[PDB]
Amino acid sequence: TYSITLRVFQRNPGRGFFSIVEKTVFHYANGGTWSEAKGTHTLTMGGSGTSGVLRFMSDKGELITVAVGVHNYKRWCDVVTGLKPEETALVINPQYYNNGPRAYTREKQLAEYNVTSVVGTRFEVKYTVVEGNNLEANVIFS
Amino acid sequence: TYSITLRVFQRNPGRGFFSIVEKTVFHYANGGTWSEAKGTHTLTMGGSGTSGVLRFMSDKGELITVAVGVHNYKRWCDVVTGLKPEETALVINPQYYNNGPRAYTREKQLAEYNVTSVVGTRFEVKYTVVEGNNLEANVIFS
Amino acid sequence: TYSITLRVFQRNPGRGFFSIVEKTVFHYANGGTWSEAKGTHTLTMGGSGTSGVLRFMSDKGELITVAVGVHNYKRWCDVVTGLKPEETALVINPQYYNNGPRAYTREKQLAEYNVTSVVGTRFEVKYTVVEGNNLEANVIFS
Amino acid sequence: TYSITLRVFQRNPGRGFFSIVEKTVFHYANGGTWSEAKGTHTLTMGGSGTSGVLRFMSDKGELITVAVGVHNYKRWCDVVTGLKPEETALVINPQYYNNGPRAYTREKQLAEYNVTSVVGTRFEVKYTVVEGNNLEANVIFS
Repeated sequence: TYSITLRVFQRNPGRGFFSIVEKTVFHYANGGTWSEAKGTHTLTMGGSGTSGVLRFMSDKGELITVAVGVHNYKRWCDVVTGLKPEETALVINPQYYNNGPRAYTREKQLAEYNVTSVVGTRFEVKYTVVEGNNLEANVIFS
Repeated sequence: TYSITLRVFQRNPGRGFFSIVEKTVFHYANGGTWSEAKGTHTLTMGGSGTSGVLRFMSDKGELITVAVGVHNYKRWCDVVTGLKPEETALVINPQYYNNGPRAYTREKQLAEYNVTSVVGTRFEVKYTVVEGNNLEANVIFS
Repeated sequence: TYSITLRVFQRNPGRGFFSIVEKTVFHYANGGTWSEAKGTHTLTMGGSGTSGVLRFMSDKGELITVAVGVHNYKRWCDVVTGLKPEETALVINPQYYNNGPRAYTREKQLAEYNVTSVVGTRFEVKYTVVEGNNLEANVIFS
Repeated sequence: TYSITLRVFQRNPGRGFFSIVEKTVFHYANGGTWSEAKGTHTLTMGGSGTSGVLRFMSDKGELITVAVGVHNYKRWCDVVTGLKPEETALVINPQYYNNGPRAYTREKQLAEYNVTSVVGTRFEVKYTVVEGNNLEANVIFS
């Protein structure tokens, strides 16, 4: 199995406050499950080659997704911003697979990624444990 | 908009204790979002014609999904049991649409449904507010 | 250290639906802390001789407390029903100590307790692991 | 009645990551209750003259309390850092009343408070809605 444990940091009240509105798990590698403990989120997966997505909404209405997973035994991540309401995590997660438009990002196997949304919100994913089967990352808003 | 608020009742410790492991929202009707308040779960949707799925796992390893949504202005529900680990909610939610194998169940527009899993766990969805745009249901395990 | 992990089973929608409104830890035995994981609640304590209280409120307005702890190396529990709004868990938890009016209930070292409230709600605490330092109980509202 | 809604912003992973370990409500003003919705926390109280406390623990072991309440119709707040394990919120909340050692801090009726702990963690409580019965504050760990 692989697990990825996320801690969510929110830095700047002027950007609003984000909460989870959806959580998906892709079906490869025997799937996987999200769980919560002590204010953290863990994605547990059946092997290498799958992922999951958290979609967040701020109290100012902004919608963004965070994807994390393992590709060929190495962690990967992505963040998509500026989402329309119909672009649910259920739409986004499969776009990393089957030659979809985000597959290239998975294939980069990034240990960190940074993006600012068009409305001005910074998002970062930073793995703090970057090797092995029990991975850890901080997700930082603002 | 439509909302569906769920309260989860668990009746029988011998069946184990279930917790959420995934939550999806289908992309029709401008999508929608899950939220939590006072121990309840609300699916808020952009209009009639979409749905969302909660997948649960028990501490005995059982995997089941609960689907709720609105079809032609009337509520619907379904429960799928006996799931394999790769049959994530991301797999299940779309099966209600595009002539998929569960579409017939959505089309029934049920206000209640009951199923027992092969391993012997009873599940019921029962709408308590069955008309209008702010719907309410109890989800009962065991 | 001692821990007590609780699983809350709400059986009967006719009683309404309860959620936590307060969680206290008494200061003996070097204190302790509440945590949440996978829908369960764990009280971790620094030794034998202390306790904590969860207060619950139903969506019908009912207020009740559940107390769990370890006294002379044996688990104990209590449920207090029919509470007024001013009788917060902060009021109730100390009543088990310093010769307070609930000390005798702690002293019973009960592994199970059953009580039905003035509005008809049945409550049960039943330890499923009843010895050792890693205690487990089901809390059932019926 | 009065309510205080809190949004918790954790800014700085170097301080570790905090989660709630206790939540108390003082018994004046007909008590009150904590609730959670969309990742936020609301203390609802029966009138002016009471308060509640959230105790937090970091994954590095740090223990701190945040107190919020209403005194003579004006909001107040406090943050206590450097706590020992035996100094539970159940110990701290009463210290604001009955001529206890923290009463003067309640009496200040602060709309903002800033303190840095012995291990270097910066804490701020800043009310964003500072008047009326529906109060709002940001709690920032930095």
